[PDB]
Order: sequence, then structure tokens, then C-alpha cells
Amino acid sequence: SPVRVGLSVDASALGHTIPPDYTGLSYEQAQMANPNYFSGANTQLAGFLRTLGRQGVLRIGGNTSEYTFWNRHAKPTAADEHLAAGPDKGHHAAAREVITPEAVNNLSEFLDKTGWKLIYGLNLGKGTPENAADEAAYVMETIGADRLLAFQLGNEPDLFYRNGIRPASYDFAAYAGDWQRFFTAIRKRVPNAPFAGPDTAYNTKWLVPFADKFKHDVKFISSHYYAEGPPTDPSMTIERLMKPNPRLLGETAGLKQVEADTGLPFRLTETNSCYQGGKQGVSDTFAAALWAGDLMYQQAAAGSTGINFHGGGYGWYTPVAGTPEDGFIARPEYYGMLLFAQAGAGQLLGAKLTDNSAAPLLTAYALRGTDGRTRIALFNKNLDADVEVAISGVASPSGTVLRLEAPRADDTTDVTFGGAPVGASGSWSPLVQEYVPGHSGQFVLHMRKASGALLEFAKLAAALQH
Ligand SMILES: O=C(O)[C@H]1O[C@@H](O)[C@H](O)[C@@H](O)[C@@H]1O
Repeated sequence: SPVRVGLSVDASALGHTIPPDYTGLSYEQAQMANPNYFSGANTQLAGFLRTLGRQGVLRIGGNTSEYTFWNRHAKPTAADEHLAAGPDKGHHAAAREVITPEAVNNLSEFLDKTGWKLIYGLNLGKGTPENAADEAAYVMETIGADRLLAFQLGNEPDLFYRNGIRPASYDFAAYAGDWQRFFTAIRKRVPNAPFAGPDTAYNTKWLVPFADKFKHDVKFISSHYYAEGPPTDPSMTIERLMKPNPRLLGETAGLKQVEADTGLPFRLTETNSCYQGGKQGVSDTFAAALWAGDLMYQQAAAGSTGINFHGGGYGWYTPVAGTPEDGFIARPEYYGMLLFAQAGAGQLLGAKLTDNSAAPLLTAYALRGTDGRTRIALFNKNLDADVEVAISGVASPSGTVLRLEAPRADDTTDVTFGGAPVGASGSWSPLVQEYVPGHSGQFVLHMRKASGALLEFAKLAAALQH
């Protein structure tokens, strides 16, 4: 029989605001070698982005951002017209790649079709300062100041000391040396160039020092998060993914500290379920939908201003898989992001769970949407326990629920949201939407084990609204 838990919504306890550009994706800079991928002609991928959000952020970086070289004088045919660059697997140096001017032109078209903004990585790892300044000039001219959110100078510089990009003695001070040189060169050529950093892999000790040292130079602070890895490790499983861990706790403490101590916004600019390119039977499963949806809300509740889920090609953890030649499809993780998309922007509200020690992995977030309607996103990440949730503090004549479901937590397919799969080019409409009648602010919702739900509550006395 279900675990009976209480959910107390407190509309008077206002939390952080979820901005319209909260959602986002991350891709390898190596993708810029193929101008057909981020292109106005890539209507399928653009549709998947628009379904994820009217607004949102595309971040380009990753390990390959150290191995990609802008060449303003490249033959256009230097482009690899067939490349679908999956997440870097981090085992060794990536292939070097050239970025052509047409790739940047096509990226602008893609941003225009999607309505998304851009975070753009620059090659501080293996590139020169002059070439970074040239690259930044072209991107600023082509993408424009309205859509260019930030440049980032190097990806995960806290790992340079061990992956061969720098000597083993590389540390924060040395990175701050590197960063200052690149910054200055770029600003000389592009006086309005926006920046973010440090784009760190894990090392939260770099965050406040970076923010303090470069406070007047950056728009926001960024760091990364991967829940699990390596993939070959038998301890890295679906159940573990449903649980908090010390890394997440430190990253969360980390973002709170930098926001409190500096007043700069934080963005989680690269995240996914398992590093080294993800884990088959974990990252590509319905479990990842619950993981990602919940992470979006948990991060927002802690103060994050956005997220970028890493992906590309047919990578085990990619939200969207495919190529311009064969077409694109939503993987399971996409459906967690879709639940968030459907919930929309607004302001988080107090929502406390009780009597939940036998269902400890259930999470719930309450939101007053921009339109004034209360929503509740719930993730029953308990793999073995169904729950019955007694919801109080929501006064509405009624709510509807859209379910996030698959027949088993490890399914690589059969994933639906609101009773429907996502179709071609991001097409999605709910086909199953159940009612919940309520009284005195009280509602009772059952959820199967390993499932999600989005509740949307009706306005009071709004039946005859225009
Ligand atoms: O290992 C991974 O999956 C990812 O690790 C991150 O640290 C890198 O920035 C990215 O390029 C990789 O794809």
C-alpha cells in the first residue's frame, strides 16, 4: 500500500524566481565544425529547443573547446558537413577541428529560429589570445549583443592540471593569469564582450576567488555537475542517480556561497547524469527524466538562474539525439525537461514534505506561474514505493495532472508525458490529463513508484474568463 506523505504548500513563503531563460542545453565546440548542425535549415532540432522553452540558453564548450580553432580564413570546405559531435568521452585529447565563418553565420540563424541566447566557449587551453580576440569579434558581429549572453574562457580549467592541457602545477592563480591575458586581448578588439566563468568541472574552491578577482569583468558565475561516473564502475546505477550525494551537496553549497558573498548570479552551464559520455542502462533511461526534472527545480530552489544539459550526437545522456541527415528524436531525459517547460516560469513557493521517511526520494516543488496559477512538480524517485500525497495550502476548485511515466525505470523507450510521446521536431500536446477535485485547499494525489507529475490548478471563480 502507498506511503502516505503530506505536502504543505505555503504561498506566503516566496522562494527564488524562475526566469524564462532558465532552461538550456550544452554541446561540444567541435559541433561548430559542421555548419549544418546549428543552422536555420535545421528545423527539426530548432523545434525540439522551442518545445523546451520559448526562451532558453544554448551553451557551446566542453572538452573540445580546447581543440577547436577559429580560422577566419578557412576554406568553406574545411567544414565537416557530416559531423554530429557527441559529448567528449574525456579519455584523451580530442581531434583538432577548425571553425569556419559560415558556422558562425549558421549559428546566428539557428538562434533566431529558436529564440534562444548563446554562451560561447573560447580556446584558452590551446589557442592564442589574438585568435580568441578575432573569434570573439566575429561572433559579436554575427550573433549580436542581444543574443550573446557570455563568452567563456576555457572549459573546466580545474582539470587542466591532470588532462595535459597544463602542467601538474597549474592552479587557480595560474588560471587567473591565463584568464586576465585573454580577457584584455578580447576587450581591446570587442569593448562590449560579455563574460562568464570559471566554467569549472567540480572545484568549488575556485568559485569565490574567481568571482572576487573578476567581479567587474563577468555577467555571472558558472560551474558544472555530473552525478555519476565513470560509466564502467558498477556502483554507478539508476538507484544511485535518484539520491543526493556529496558532490551535489558541495556544488549546491558552492552556488549559494558565491551568490551570498558576491551578489553575482550563478548558472549550471554543463551538467548531466554520468561523465565520460554517460552510462548505457542508466543515462539513456527513463530514470534520467526524473533525475533531470528534479535537478532543474532543486537548483532553482537553491538560487541557480539556469541550467545547460550536455549532449550531442547519440550520446548516452543526450536530451536530443540525431543528425541533420537522419533526423532527431527526444531521448528519455528530454521528458524531464519537457515537464519543466510545461510548468513554465514564475516564482517558487514554500512546499514541505512530511511523513516521508519511508519515501525519502520523493521531491516536490510549488510554483506560482507567471499567469498566477499554482503548479506543483513532483518526482517520485523512489524506485520501489508508490506514494499517496496529501496536498494542503492550495485553494483552487480543481487541478489537472500530467504524468511523467515509463513502464520500468530502466526503459530506454516507452516514455510519455501527459499521455503522449514527443514527435518529430519537438511536437508535443497532452493527450491524457486527469482531474483532481479539491476542497479547503486540500487534494490527494497518488503516484506510482519511479514516476513524475505536474499539477496545474485552476484560478478561483474564473469559469467565465475571457
Ligand atoms: O565526460 C563527459 O561526459 C563530459 O565531461 C565534461 O567535463 C566535459 O566538459 C565534456 O566535454 C564531456 O563530454
